[PDB]
Amino acid sequence: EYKPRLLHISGDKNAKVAEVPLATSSLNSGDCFLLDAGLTIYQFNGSKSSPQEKNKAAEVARAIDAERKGLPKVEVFCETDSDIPAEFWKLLGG
Repeated sequence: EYKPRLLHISGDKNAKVAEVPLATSSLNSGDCFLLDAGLTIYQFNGSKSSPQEKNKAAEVARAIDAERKGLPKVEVFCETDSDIPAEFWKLLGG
């Protein structure tokens, strides 16, 4: 059971990213987010944010891209409206 993991990419103007506990409700729409689930991963990026988390997140997905070589499945998208596909929200929130 893979341990889902909640990586967060954001910080208004002080962009800061870091590991985080599960958080569907405490998520932060607008900034870029990354949940890791065994082999699959959803960089739930938030379109309400910008190049801060976006860059930081692209950097995080990057390091993970070089670590796993894309072996695992990833889904990145800095989306906002309807930014809640039951799949990811369910995986970590449902």
